[PDB]
Amino acid sequence: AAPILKDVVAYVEVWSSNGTENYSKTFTTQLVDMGAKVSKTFNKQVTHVIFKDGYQSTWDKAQKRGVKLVSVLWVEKCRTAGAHIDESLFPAANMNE
Ligand SMILES: [Cl-]
Repeated sequence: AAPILKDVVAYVEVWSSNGTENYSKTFTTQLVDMGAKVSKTFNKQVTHVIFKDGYQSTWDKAQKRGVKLVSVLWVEKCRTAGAHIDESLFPAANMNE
């Protein structure tokens, strides 16, 4: 238990593929448990977007703003490893890209 993600300002959009269930609160709690700040809005302070089947607007903005765009598996791997894992190993997916 350590604030290994203390430098992360995360914006989270993690949904079921069919867009009926929003799991963003789950992953927000896991990030905050690791010391991260999680912002409710995707503002200029955000350094990381954790993305699963989120809005296309979010996907485009993350790519165009050059933020770290990661899958949920990155959150699970930081937790189980207890370390800030390299985000380039966990690129997010978007089935419509
Ligand atoms: Cl799903």
